[PDB]
Amino acid sequence: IFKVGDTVVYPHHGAALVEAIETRTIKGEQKEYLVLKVAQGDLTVRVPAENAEYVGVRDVVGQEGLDKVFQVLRAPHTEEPTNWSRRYKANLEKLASGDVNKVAEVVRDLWRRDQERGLSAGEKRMLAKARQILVGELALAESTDDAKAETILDEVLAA
DNA sequence: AGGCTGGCAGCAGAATTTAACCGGTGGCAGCAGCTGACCACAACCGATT
Repeated sequence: IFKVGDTVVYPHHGAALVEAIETRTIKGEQKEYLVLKVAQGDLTVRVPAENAEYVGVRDVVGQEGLDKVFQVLRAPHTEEPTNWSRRYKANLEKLASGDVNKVAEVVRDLWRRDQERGLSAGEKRMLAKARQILVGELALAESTDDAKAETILDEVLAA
């Protein structure tokens, strides 16, 4: 499926350019690896081509995905558990899934709650992580000028 | 049939992994609103030599 030069999305790290395809040997068989150059912390990720779907690597979403995530990002009736730990584990396991809709849900919930009160060290760190990978995936989805994409996200969040 | 005493050997002391809400209360700290006494410059007196 994957080709050299494709821009795929890794689950917990956001965008990833597939820059080469290695052919390393483990247990005497040439399981080909693909190397991904993510840029969040400048790490090179190597995965087999077989377990790409098992680890859940995923192509970027289309314009139906864009209107779907904007539709879910502008939606009310988002009642949350009042317990701080329950809420934290809930949106952490939403963030770790790798779905654009779930990441947009986490950034809209924490954005409205930060606009309300301003939460915490851990939740501001989580909102920064989630919003930066959502901005990176959006800029990958439309080739649309990083930090101007941030202004786009701020505008569609503030509405 | 057992037992309690002799060297005997070993040991101790002394010297030179992760965080966050929520309630509620006492202390702080600053500031008009009186002060209520303090301070003072100046002027006005009470006999008295």
